[PDB]
Amino acid sequence: RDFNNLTKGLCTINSWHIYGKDNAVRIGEDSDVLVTREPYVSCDPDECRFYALSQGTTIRGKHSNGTIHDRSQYRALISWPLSSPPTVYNSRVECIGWSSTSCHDGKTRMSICISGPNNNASAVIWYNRRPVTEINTWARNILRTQESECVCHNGVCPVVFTDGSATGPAETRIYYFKEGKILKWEPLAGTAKHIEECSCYGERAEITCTCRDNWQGSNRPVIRIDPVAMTHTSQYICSPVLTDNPRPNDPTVGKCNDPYPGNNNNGVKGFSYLDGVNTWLGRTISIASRSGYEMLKVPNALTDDKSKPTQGQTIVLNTDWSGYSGSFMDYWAEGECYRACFYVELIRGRPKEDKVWWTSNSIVSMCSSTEFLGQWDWPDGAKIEYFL
Amino acid sequence: RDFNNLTKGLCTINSWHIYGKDNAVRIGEDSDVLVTREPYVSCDPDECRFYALSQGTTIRGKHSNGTIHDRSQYRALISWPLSSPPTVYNSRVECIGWSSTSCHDGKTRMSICISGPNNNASAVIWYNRRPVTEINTWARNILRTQESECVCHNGVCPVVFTDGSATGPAETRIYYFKEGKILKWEPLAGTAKHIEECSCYGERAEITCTCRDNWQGSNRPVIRIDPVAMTHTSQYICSPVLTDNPRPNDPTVGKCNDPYPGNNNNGVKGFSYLDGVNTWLGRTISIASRSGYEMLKVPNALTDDKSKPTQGQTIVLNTDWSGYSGSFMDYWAEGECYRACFYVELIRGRPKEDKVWWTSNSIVSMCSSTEFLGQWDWPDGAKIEYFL
Amino acid sequence: RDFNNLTKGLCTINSWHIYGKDNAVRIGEDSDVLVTREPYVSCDPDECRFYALSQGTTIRGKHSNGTIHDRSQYRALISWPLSSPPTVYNSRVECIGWSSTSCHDGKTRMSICISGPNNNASAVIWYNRRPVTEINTWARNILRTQESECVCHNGVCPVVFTDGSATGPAETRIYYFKEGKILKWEPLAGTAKHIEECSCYGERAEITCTCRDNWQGSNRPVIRIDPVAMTHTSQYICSPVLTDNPRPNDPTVGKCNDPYPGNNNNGVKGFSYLDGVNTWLGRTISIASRSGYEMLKVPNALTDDKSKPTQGQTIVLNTDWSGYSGSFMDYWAEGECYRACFYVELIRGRPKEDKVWWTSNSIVSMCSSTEFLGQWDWPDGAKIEYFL
Amino acid sequence: RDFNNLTKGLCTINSWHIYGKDNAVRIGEDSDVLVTREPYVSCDPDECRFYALSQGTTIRGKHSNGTIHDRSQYRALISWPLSSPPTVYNSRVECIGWSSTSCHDGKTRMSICISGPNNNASAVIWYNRRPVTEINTWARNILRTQESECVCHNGVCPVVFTDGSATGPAETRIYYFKEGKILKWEPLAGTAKHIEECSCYGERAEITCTCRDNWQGSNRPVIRIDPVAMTHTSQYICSPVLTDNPRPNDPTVGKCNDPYPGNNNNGVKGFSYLDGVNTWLGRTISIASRSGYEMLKVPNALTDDKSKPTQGQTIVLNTDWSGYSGSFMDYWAEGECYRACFYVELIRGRPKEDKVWWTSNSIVSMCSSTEFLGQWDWPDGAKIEYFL
Ligand SMILES: *[C@@H]1O[C@H](CO)[C@@H](O[C@@H]2O[C@H](CO)[C@@H](O[C@@H]3O[C@H](CO[C@H]4O[C@H](CO[C@H]5O[C@H](CO)[C@@H](O)[C@H](O)[C@@H]5O)[C@@H](O)[C@H](O[C@H]5O[C@H](CO)[C@@H](O)[C@H](O)[C@@H]5O)[C@@H]4O)[C@@H](O)[C@H](O[C@H]4O[C@H](CO)[C@@H](O)[C@H](O)[C@@H]4O[C@H]4O[C@H](CO)[C@@H](O)[C@H](O)[C@@H]4O[C@H]4O[C@H](CO)[C@@H](O)[C@H](O)[C@@H]4O)[C@@H]3O)[C@H](O)[C@H]2NC(C)=O)[C@H](O)[C@H]1NC(C)=O
Ligand SMILES: *[C@@H]1O[C@H](CO)[C@@H](O[C@@H]2O[C@H](CO)[C@@H](O[C@@H]3O[C@H](CO[C@H]4O[C@H](CO[C@H]5O[C@H](CO)[C@@H](O)[C@H](O)[C@@H]5O)[C@@H](O)[C@H](O[C@H]5O[C@H](CO)[C@@H](O)[C@H](O)[C@@H]5O)[C@@H]4O)[C@@H](O)[C@H](O[C@H]4O[C@H](CO)[C@@H](O)[C@H](O)[C@@H]4O[C@H]4O[C@H](CO)[C@@H](O)[C@H](O)[C@@H]4O[C@H]4O[C@H](CO)[C@@H](O)[C@H](O)[C@@H]4O)[C@@H]3O)[C@H](O)[C@H]2NC(C)=O)[C@H](O)[C@H]1NC(C)=O
Ligand SMILES: *[C@@H]1O[C@H](CO)[C@@H](O[C@@H]2O[C@H](CO)[C@@H](O[C@@H]3O[C@H](CO[C@H]4O[C@H](CO[C@H]5O[C@H](CO)[C@@H](O)[C@H](O)[C@@H]5O)[C@@H](O)[C@H](O[C@H]5O[C@H](CO)[C@@H](O)[C@H](O)[C@@H]5O)[C@@H]4O)[C@@H](O)[C@H](O[C@H]4O[C@H](CO)[C@@H](O)[C@H](O)[C@@H]4O[C@H]4O[C@H](CO)[C@@H](O)[C@H](O)[C@@H]4O[C@H]4O[C@H](CO)[C@@H](O)[C@H](O)[C@@H]4O)[C@@H]3O)[C@H](O)[C@H]2NC(C)=O)[C@H](O)[C@H]1NC(C)=O
Ligand SMILES: *[C@@H]1O[C@H](CO)[C@@H](O[C@@H]2O[C@H](CO)[C@@H](O[C@@H]3O[C@H](CO[C@H]4O[C@H](CO[C@H]5O[C@H](CO)[C@@H](O)[C@H](O)[C@@H]5O)[C@@H](O)[C@H](O[C@H]5O[C@H](CO)[C@@H](O)[C@H](O)[C@@H]5O)[C@@H]4O)[C@@H](O)[C@H](O[C@H]4O[C@H](CO)[C@@H](O)[C@H](O)[C@@H]4O[C@H]4O[C@H](CO)[C@@H](O)[C@H](O)[C@@H]4O[C@H]4O[C@H](CO)[C@@H](O)[C@H](O)[C@@H]4O)[C@@H]3O)[C@H](O)[C@H]2NC(C)=O)[C@H](O)[C@H]1NC(C)=O
Ligand SMILES: CC(=O)N[C@H]1[C@H]([C@H](O)[C@H](O)CO)O[C@@](O)(C(=O)O)C[C@@H]1O
Ligand SMILES: CC(=O)N[C@H]1[C@H]([C@H](O)[C@H](O)CO)O[C@@](O)(C(=O)O)C[C@@H]1O
Ligand SMILES: CC(=O)N[C@H]1[C@H]([C@H](O)[C@H](O)CO)O[C@@](O)(C(=O)O)C[C@@H]1O
Ligand SMILES: [Ca+2]
Ligand SMILES: [Ca+2]
Ligand SMILES: [Ca+2]
Ligand SMILES: [Ca+2]
Ligand SMILES: [Ca+2]
Repeated sequence: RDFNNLTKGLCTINSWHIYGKDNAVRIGEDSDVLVTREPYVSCDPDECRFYALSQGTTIRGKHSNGTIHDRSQYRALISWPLSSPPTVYNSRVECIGWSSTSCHDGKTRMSICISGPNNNASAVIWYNRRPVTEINTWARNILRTQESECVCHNGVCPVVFTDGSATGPAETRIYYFKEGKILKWEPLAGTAKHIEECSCYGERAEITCTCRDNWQGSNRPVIRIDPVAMTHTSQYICSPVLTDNPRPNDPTVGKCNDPYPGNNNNGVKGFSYLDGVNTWLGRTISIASRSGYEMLKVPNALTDDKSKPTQGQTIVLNTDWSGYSGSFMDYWAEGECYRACFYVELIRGRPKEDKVWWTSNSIVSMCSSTEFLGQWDWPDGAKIEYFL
Repeated sequence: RDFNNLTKGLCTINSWHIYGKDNAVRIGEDSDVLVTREPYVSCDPDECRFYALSQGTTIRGKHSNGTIHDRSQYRALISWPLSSPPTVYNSRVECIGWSSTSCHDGKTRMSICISGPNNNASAVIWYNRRPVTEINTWARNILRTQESECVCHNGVCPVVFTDGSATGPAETRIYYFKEGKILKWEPLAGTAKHIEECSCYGERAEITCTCRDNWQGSNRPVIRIDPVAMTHTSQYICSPVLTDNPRPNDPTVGKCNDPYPGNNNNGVKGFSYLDGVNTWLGRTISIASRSGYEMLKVPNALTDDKSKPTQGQTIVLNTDWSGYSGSFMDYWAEGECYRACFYVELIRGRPKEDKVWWTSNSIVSMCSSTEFLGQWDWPDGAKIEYFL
Repeated sequence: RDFNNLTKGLCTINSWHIYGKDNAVRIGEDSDVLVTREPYVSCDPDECRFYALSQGTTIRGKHSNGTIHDRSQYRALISWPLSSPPTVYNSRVECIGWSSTSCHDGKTRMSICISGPNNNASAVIWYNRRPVTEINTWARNILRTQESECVCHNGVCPVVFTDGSATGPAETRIYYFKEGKILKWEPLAGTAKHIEECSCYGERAEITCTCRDNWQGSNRPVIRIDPVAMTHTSQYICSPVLTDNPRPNDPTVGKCNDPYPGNNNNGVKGFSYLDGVNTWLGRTISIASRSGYEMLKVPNALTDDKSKPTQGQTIVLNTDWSGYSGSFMDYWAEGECYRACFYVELIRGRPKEDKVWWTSNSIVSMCSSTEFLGQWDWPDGAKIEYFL
Repeated sequence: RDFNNLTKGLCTINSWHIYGKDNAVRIGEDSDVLVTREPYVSCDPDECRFYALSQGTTIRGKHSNGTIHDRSQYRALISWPLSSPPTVYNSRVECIGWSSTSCHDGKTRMSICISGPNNNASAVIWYNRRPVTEINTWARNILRTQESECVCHNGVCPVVFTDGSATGPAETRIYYFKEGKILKWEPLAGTAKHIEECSCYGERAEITCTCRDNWQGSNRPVIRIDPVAMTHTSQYICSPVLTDNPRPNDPTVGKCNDPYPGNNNNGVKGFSYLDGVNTWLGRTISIASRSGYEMLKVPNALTDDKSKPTQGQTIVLNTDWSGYSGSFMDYWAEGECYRACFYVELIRGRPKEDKVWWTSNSIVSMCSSTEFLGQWDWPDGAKIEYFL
């Protein structure tokens, strides 16, 4: 109808309730489920769906061997009905590639997929299911994007890309698209030293992205975008409650404008909702691997370098595998505020479970509740032994 | 369009004709059919569909092992086209959880799923396929609901929940929802001593629920709800024709305001249509197990403590497995009256058939006819031996 | 929109072109295809679909054993997209039963399914996907119907049923339905001595049905219905070109008002288009079994007891299995005339191919062309050996 | 709505970006994927889909044995969602046959399928999913058509057919259809000596077809059609950059009005976009077999007999199998010009990979970009060894 505008503030987050879960690996043990990774969730005005990068093979298929690799010509961004598994028969291909983002602007959806060799990748921006714009690699080193939904405001949908090193300074750009066409792009500015896989959400005409400093930071970089002025700023979450992985143990004081050191050249896509006292951080429980997942209420995490948790909720036990996590909200729901939501990628197989030759995942997602709900843990649920 | 109002009375029930049957277990022996239990049927203004709690695995899948358990993180309320089996590819997830109800109010559908550990479960109320309200456990002992459709009148959709003991007094509540929001809730009142899994239907602005007294009663408790005043009453079906299972043999006089004793701490979800002389009761044939199924015309069963059958119809032979049964009607059909319908869950596998490691079911359903139709029996139809 | 009226005459039939073919048995050798029999084709104003009586099991499934039997509680009328195979995932259940008919009246579709034991069957008439009317068996001996589409005119959709003996006089009735309700019914009248499985079509406000005299006739009985007056007549196709199976060899003179003798208590559903010189008859090539299939132009077959063929077209070689055949037309196509169409059921498995334990079929269908098209033969195409 | 008119010119082709890829063979190793060949892509005003000639069997199915053959009664034109594989459950049958074309005129789609024995084939023209016209073979020698989309302008959709010899002069005809009816047909005229499998596109009220001279030419014949005057001309691409396969090595001077000799009685469906300096040619890399695939910018190829490449893009490495290739464009996209697109059929199995008994393919397709994008190669990706 009309372009959606971020007119509401976030609802108060007092706990998280179960939103969706596809049990993909369990089901796929005996049904035609596509091998995936890098999933996320995104809503249209009339439906919310699961998204992920298929590996172009089923889990039981012989071609599942080798799916630990991230980039091949057989990957594609696919979407499917909320909480269903990504099957060969119900998956809809949005575009071809090994890195992506997607978001609905209120009128129609924009999907972006990047493909190519490491030194010659290119992004193609789709709008209303048609290719509209193409952007060639600018640093010739794995042009890559969010791996979770972008956000729009009055037709303008900003997207964060990075091209260049994963272990040193790189060239990050914020592109402002409208109807799949480039209105403008800026180089990253601010104090964030390295940006990758931004998880974003919007509220009151502002877009907040919590990203991954793969190079040096165990605290997460944050990019705040003004989609009207088409400008942005960057910093890190000040809080000592560190949320990347692997990471050192939490200190008593964090860092607001530099990566918190201790772990180099590695990380995991993650997210947060930064909203004063209504601030919640997601992170793996393990400081060593993508194991477990929890949400922590850390009032003023973004700006308070001594902020510590005041409440929490375990999502996945540290005795279960987790993975990527990102933000999304249903901007078309009823009510006076936007309900914060997130998903956690539950990776199965390689490298942690090497008895199988494949790597895939399933999805679990939650949304906030103003109630103080009882908690449960939500593991993938599949038995590797069954696949042997 | 507009909210549906229960303006009609029930059609005269002279017999039951076949409405739907999915042959899920038969078909699933060699196709991707999800393991389920606790099924039901519910209509939208333009379509009637099958519903059930998936176990998040196919029947032939290795994860079918252990599906005798009722509550896990892999269950979800799913719906699928009338008389099709619940397959991985045609099942639509309504919400995540291990106990549910769902009903269309004329404008859109409300679905409710409860999930959690036994001592910390929570219900999330979905409306128009979005989460709207959440209710935390109040007795910290398996918050649970109907396992069959709720009923609406002018936007108000009452739902019966129970939290606490399955073998002693518990805390039952009647919630009155409108557009997924709570208008009001009451504690159970009346003479029903224990309430579980209410089967409901509506006629002439009144909602009647036939439930399960798991603690002491072999006769069934009944809750009558006024969805306008948002009040209710409770009692038991007076009739000596006992309809829970297991149960003692039928006496000559029943009980109107106390559980009829003889069997404790067990039962099965069931239903009835209480409409004066146009009264029909469903029950398993066996007094020992979920075996067989029959419909009995017992004029004035609700209020006559000596009422006995005047007509009947066998649905499932006592040489075949049955299970849960509940009520539903198509409130959007043509005509001057509501046609009473019901489904019977035909459980296969554990515990009665232990040669297989799984537990699932198929569905059979009937609706009333004003004709006096010839009868047939409707078994699940699968051969366990084939799954060995 | 408005009820369709049979306002056009048939197009001139100069040959038959290929319309649809699903290759169900071939495909089903390695995919989830339902075992069926008694298929047909029927059109809605916006789509034409395949129909058949499922056996409630896939062909490769272990439950395919025994599917040679005609009536069980696991059968159902299902429809699916034109030329697709009837799979577990794309088949839509119209109703439950082991005998059926279905037709669209221009506004919505009426489907009828009969189920029950042999001595207590009942038909339930569905309209707009809801059960509306039920008819109990009147002769307590396998109440049965067309097994192909019915035809409507101004809302009135006549349907031919038979109850009683398959090897002696039976009770055939013509029911005139409108919106699923019975307007009127008549007993069969005229000279047809036994009626079963009528294949019907309509043109210029008249409905013509070519049926099966199972008891004595090798020539086919014909019922002509006036859907406005709601009256009918019956006779046999006069022509010596005999079209039932098994049958004696063709004589030089046929019979107009009595069954042509030679073969008792057996037959096969078949059809014809009786339109003066524009008359075509379908029949199996073999006089012994459901083998081969051909179309023969026999000018004035209905009324000329010496009529012989003037043109022909082989549909299935006598070295391939055939089966049932029936009529349908797309009453919603463009143009000034109705294009005659028909389907042939290609039965595979039992009894003719006993190396497999199942019985199923695939479908081939053609429609007329005013051109004189070259011919091809259209076999099922599956190799039984593959299923062993 | 209204018939589409070719009002735009082509966009400037500076490179090719990835548009769709289904990875059919990879996926089909362990899922119900239909065996196909002769694929293409075609757009409706609201969706773009993949098309191909199914072989009426899955790849893993036993009936895949023998699918190297081109014409059988089990083939059919099917379409399915962009970039999905052609599965038993998501494929839509357009018509029955072993040679086809299809195109949307802006209001609805016309599909054409030819079937029959070699000496008695016939084409049936479908419009709005109904059969409308039939054309009998005129030379009694494999009546055949494009194997890629036709193009329409103001309701008129020209289609090129050929009947007669594949190794000598044949009878090619250009039929001008409107709403599935024949407005007119012409015999081929011009200097093209043999025409087969035309790949066409339209721009500025002109339709250009690049075909296959199977008899003598290694350069490609070209047919330019005026869909308003309903007339055409034919010649060959003048350029020495030869694009059929097998072929001799490129000379320094080509031929404008005669086949370029060196290879007889063989070829492959191919295409080009002839637009002055904005001219691009597709061809296999190998001059011996359907191996590899590349796009070459050859300014004025059509009219310059000495034209050589000025730019290029590899699509498939010469170490990978290719196959047919053809043109299509989304005539309903936004913007001021038509974006040239094409697909390449990646054939797997027989005859080149004889360890398996089947022959199938997958699809890759690209569209032009005004950017100068980095390139990647796009192989089928399946491991034959897995199918053994
Ligand atoms: C049914 O469901 C409900 C709902 O879920 C269940 O209740 C939930 O229970 C969970 C688990 O207990 C709670 O989660 C934890 O929350 C605490 C925060 O709450 C405590 O602290 C608050 C703040 O206190 C300080 O400030 C306040 C405010 O000014 C001040 O008042 C106070 O005096 C003090 O100065 C308190 O307000 C709060 O009190 C309230 O609630 C109590 C119950 O929760 C109640 O008893 C009180 O009466 C009062 O009403 C409470 O005391 C989080 O701190 C905690 O997170 C830490 O712990 C988990 C392990 O449990 C760990 O994984 C987290 O990462 C985190 O700890 C790590 O990080 C810290 C920060 O750097 C670090 O300091 C720690 O050492 C630790 O670090 C190590 O681990 C990490 C991760 O591996 C690693 O990276 C580091 O390097 C290092 O190795 C939990 O989130 C929920 O809040 C609670 N929800 C609700 C609504 O109640 C209920 O239990 C269920 N019922 C049943 C029967 O099961
Ligand atoms: C073709 O299809 C048609 C349609 O389906 C088939 O016909 C149907 O046939 C079935 C089976 O026969 C019928 O079902 C039974 O119905 C009877 C009720 O009908 C009888 O009783 C009526 C009431 O009589 C008393 O009151 C009346 C009224 O004031 C008074 O007139 C009379 O004198 C007497 O005082 C009679 O009206 C009725 O008569 C009419 O119909 C006759 C045919 O049905 C006809 O002959 C007559 O001329 C007249 O027209 C008739 O006599 C039910 O009582 C019965 O249910 C009991 O039996 C089944 C086993 O069959 C059992 O499973 C049930 O649970 C129940 O019995 C248990 O519960 C009782 C109550 O507590 C208890 O007393 C019993 O001891 C027994 O208890 C034990 O078992 C249970 C369960 O395991 C356990 O929990 C207990 O602890 C204990 O162990 C059937 O429902 C249909 O009504 C009938 N339908 C129609 C339309 O006719 C036809 O047969 C088919 N054709 C063919 C060829 O197959
Ligand atoms: C490319 O495609 C085209 C299009 O399909 C192919 O051409 C088609 O070819 C087929 C096969 O040949 C034709 O089918 C047969 O048609 C004949 C009818 O046509 C003949 O007879 C006409 C009528 O003649 C009498 O009346 C006329 C009219 O007044 C009068 O003129 C004439 O003198 C005579 O008095 C002739 O008009 C007609 O002539 C025209 O066409 C000729 C070509 O067809 C051409 O040469 C002529 O110049 C002229 O232009 C022609 O002579 C059917 O009779 C025949 O059906 C019988 O035969 C098949 C076996 O072939 C059998 O299965 C049928 O059941 C039937 O025979 C049984 O039933 C009879 C009736 O009771 C009985 O008498 C027979 O003994 C036999 O009975 C036995 O078998 C049955 C079944 O098993 C059993 O039940 C009995 O008990 C008993 O055992 C075919 O249908 C098409 O018409 C023709 N189509 C067209 C448009 O041309 C072309 O061949 C293909 N090209 C290639 C290269 O392959
Ligand atoms: C990241 O991505 C980018 C984007 O894809 C990658 O860059 C691309 O790189 C590829 C591969 O190198 C390029 O493809 C080739 O393009 C050349 C054409 O370009 C050259 O020639 C131009 C024309 O020159 C003449 O005319 C001009 C104009 O008047 C005049 O200026 C000039 O002096 C001369 O007189 C030059 O303009 C052009 O220069 C520009 O670009 C250069 C880089 O490309 C740059 O260095 C310059 O500074 C300048 O900016 C350039 O020199 C094609 O000719 C070539 O195709 C031939 O070669 C391939 C094998 O590579 C072969 O398969 C083709 O079939 C073809 O060769 C066959 O056919 C010929 C014609 O008959 C024949 O002559 C050959 O002998 C050969 O024939 C044999 O093989 C065939 C097939 O098997 C067989 O049938 C025959 O019988 C026989 O056996 C390629 O298409 C892209 O253009 C380029 N794209 C862009 C935008 O730059 C980049 O590399 C990637 N980065 C990384 C790090 O990997
Ligand atoms: C485009 C791409 O290759 N993305 C990959 C990124 C990058 O390697 C890192 O961000 C370093 O830049 O991380 C992953 O490997 C990971 O950690 O699981 C997965 C993902 O596929
Ligand atoms: C929420 C829940 O666990 N419900 C379960 C109930 C309760 O156990 C009983 O009502 C006692 O409260 O009964 C079942 O076990 C049963 O009898 O088959 C199935 C169902 O899943
Ligand atoms: C309702 C029913 O049983 N119909 C069956 C009929 C009847 O047996 C005959 O018409 C005799 O009445 O014929 C079949 O067996 C047959 O010949 O293949 C199939 C069909 O299922
Ligand atoms: Ca399978
Ligand atoms: Ca890091
Ligand atoms: Ca009880
Ligand atoms: Ca007969
Ligand atoms: Ca050639």
